[PDB]
Amino acid sequence: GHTGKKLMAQVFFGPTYYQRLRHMVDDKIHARARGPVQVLTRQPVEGRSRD
DNA sequence: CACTCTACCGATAAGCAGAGCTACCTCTCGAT
Repeated sequence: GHTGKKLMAQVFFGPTYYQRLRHMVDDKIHARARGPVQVLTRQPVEGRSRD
């Protein structure tokens, strides 16, 4: 596509049935600087959903 | 001086109970 030149190799090409799986990156991405701690250990809490 | 007859510590298993069982991560759901 960049040059319009043919590819030296031919490409296996055609329809195939593909699935959209439940795993999406913006449901997983997570970062923590500081945030909440456990009352008993004062160590950071567990889980994306709790910071 | 040839006998048993019992108090020893070996060396046996011998039976047992418990101690342990990859790393990190996601989400939903129920009970207190």
